[PDB]
Amino acid sequence: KNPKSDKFKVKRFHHIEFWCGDATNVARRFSWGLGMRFSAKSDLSTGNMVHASYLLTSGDLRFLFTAPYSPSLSAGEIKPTTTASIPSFDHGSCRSFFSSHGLGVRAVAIEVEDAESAFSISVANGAIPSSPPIVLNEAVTIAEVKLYGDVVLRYVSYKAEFLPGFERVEDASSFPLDYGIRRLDHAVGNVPELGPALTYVAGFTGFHQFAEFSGLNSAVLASNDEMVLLPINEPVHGTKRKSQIQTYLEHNEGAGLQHLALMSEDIFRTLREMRKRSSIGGFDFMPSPPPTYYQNLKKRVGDVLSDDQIKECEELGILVDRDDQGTLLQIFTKPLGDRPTIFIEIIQRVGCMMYQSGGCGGFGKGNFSELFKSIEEYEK
Amino acid sequence: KNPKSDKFKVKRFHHIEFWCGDATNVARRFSWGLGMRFSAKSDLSTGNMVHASYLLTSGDLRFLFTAPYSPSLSAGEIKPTTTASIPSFDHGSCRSFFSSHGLGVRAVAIEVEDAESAFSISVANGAIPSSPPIVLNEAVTIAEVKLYGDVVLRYVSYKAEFLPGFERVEDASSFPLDYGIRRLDHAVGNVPELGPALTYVAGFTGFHQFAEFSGLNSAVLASNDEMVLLPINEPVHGTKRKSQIQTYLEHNEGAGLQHLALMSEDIFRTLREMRKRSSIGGFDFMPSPPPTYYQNLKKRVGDVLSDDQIKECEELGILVDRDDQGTLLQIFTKPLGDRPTIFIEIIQRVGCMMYQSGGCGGFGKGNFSELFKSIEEYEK
Ligand SMILES: Cc1c(C(=O)C2=C(O)CCCC2=O)ccc2c1c(=O)n(Cc1ccccc1)c(=O)n2C
Ligand SMILES: Cc1c(C(=O)C2=C(O)CCCC2=O)ccc2c1c(=O)n(Cc1ccccc1)c(=O)n2C
Ligand SMILES: [Co+2]
Ligand SMILES: [Co+2]
Repeated sequence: KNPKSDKFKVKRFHHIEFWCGDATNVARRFSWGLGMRFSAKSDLSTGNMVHASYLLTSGDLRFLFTAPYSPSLSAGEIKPTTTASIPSFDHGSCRSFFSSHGLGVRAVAIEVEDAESAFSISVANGAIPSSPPIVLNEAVTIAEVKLYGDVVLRYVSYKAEFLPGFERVEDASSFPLDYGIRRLDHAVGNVPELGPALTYVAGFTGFHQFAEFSGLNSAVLASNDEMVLLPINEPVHGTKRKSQIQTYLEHNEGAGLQHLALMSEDIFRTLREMRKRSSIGGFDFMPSPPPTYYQNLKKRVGDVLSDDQIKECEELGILVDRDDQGTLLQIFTKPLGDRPTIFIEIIQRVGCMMYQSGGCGGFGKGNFSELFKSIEEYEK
Repeated sequence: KNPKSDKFKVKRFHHIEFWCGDATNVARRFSWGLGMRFSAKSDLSTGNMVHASYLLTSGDLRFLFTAPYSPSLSAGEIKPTTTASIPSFDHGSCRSFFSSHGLGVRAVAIEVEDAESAFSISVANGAIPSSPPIVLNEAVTIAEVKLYGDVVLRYVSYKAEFLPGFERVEDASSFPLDYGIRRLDHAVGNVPELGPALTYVAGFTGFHQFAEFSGLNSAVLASNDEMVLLPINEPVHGTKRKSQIQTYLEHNEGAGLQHLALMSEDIFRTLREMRKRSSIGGFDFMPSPPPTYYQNLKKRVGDVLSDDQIKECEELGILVDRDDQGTLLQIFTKPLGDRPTIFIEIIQRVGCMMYQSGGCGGFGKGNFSELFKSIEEYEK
């Protein structure tokens, strides 16, 4: 069931902003490891004495990497005469963020029709304001409320090139890499208590629980057309294996986002390209499933994927789940940085054509039991 | 003239340690951009709850990348029961360093016969102690004194695998990249006043001024066999163009190291490999000289390099200087990180065979006037 209770008009995921201490080095690692292009910058070259910001794009996916300069560069400035292109930025908050959390996402941004309305309605509905609505160059409105931990939900709205004050990267500095990734599918937070976190963010968005049929307990909030998908996990204590959610909270110094799931139009090409670059600057992937997993996949998705295709999934380590309505292909990278905190999921969904409806196939929770049982079988 | 006034027995450059906020991402960018191998680690996987440290190697060159974890991970520890593998490390100093300076080198390490002697003699001769001598696993001794800014000179000495507590990276995680780079040639500091900085570090090392035949004023300190080369610059104010030294001090928040010069056994192969990767995660190079430069190189090094070779230098943008005793091939990357601070120089030296004697060819100071005049000619 979908009550379509969105309290304001939301469109799509717009961009993800990482806060780091050196934007250049994270951005170039990410661009090579993921096949994202260098498309827009805001930094000293563009008259910004406050922060360094570099945008990577693959299809509709927008990764923003931001780090502070020395405050001495902008010490004469005040907020009305700032040279920062993102007005919510703050040296102290950014430096506090990176040194408390290590590398991670500071903002999950969604495009809305009216970011000032979206902010007002949100705050009026219990959201903790983080940055008030600012109109950039009479063209773009930007507002931030608190989401969880030190992560903020960022509303952007356009009257009619990323943001005012970003210049387009000169073609000789922009190499057209592409491994297949096309858009952000979902962004997942880890919190210590799911209940209050659910009722807080559902309370100011009007997002509804998405029907989702060892480790955690979770639930997924979804906008009206279920294209903005915001899962949230909490740990399940007292087990035998320590919950990854609890390890996350311990190493992250509290609540934050666990993973970004990126949609590829061809998860097979994507993972071939990403695996080729794993050990030369790219990303590592979590260990593969035991062949007992793939020896049981023919019994479950043999109607969706052929024998050659299922064997292909065995090569790249791709996991496969399926809904009552769709099939899901997924795989998890190792953590993106020093700490065992944030990671990336590559996915592709099969089915639910009307366009594809959001969340087709679910989120892979079955692959936990498919993995445990598959481990037992291989042990033999 | 070489008085050989070293006050203790120094061997070679041993390693360079970068302090950052995320070691993983800087290390992987550096390894791809420079062709260095992932050879040793100390981190959570190795029982180190204090800091994450990853060593990259190309020939004899050792780049160490270190970042702090959350202090909460090691809050029960005291200095005698620490799990840090580098005992001089300090969460507060590291976080203060990265947030004051951005990405940069924290330590220039040199191997000595006796690091405890080297420390004692040094401090007794005016060096400001930074970390006292610690004997690691009855095998390695490590000591630090202050060099300039927040950069420390690091003495290491071996009785007879990098340091105790680093494990060797498993071969499947270690891809044998190599673009030709073989050793560190020199490490250069920018300070606000050369005089006091020279007399301070020459005072506790006994290093002598190396005979070196617009922008800065510099001088080079050298050990007995002139293989540990420590140039130092200060700005030349009141000019027309703002000194790069002064820009460095402004954006770095004070004194620090300006550049690392890495020796390649084949600067032509190195720069082809590095340029191939510039726009896909590697390093950019400073803009090339006007062809008027290369149209005048035949008049100067036509005895050392052939017509095909000089044209090759024109392709990769390599500059060429020469001593009274040797020839120098060199080129400068763009800054390694967000700030216009530290950068890397690739070099190869021709001549002075006895082995090659250190510093053969000088350091390229002529290429300033060769560049200005070459610009004037091309302007025409
Ligand atoms: C992250 C994730 C998801 C899913 O994406 C997420 C929630 O599960 C549910 C709510 C939102 C939804 O998006 C699904 C399956 C997963 C993983 C995952 O990280 N791993 C790695 C791992 C295995 C053992 C120990 C530690 C880690 C898996 O094996 N499976 C099977
Ligand atoms: C760094 C360096 C060196 C040399 O290595 C260093 C000192 O000069 C002297 C002491 C130690 C010695 O190692 C030599 C030549 C250089 C550069 C250099 O960075 N550039 C870039 C640039 C050009 C215009 C404006 C800003 C930067 C050059 O053009 N030339 C020619
Ligand atoms: Co997911
Ligand atoms: Co140099």
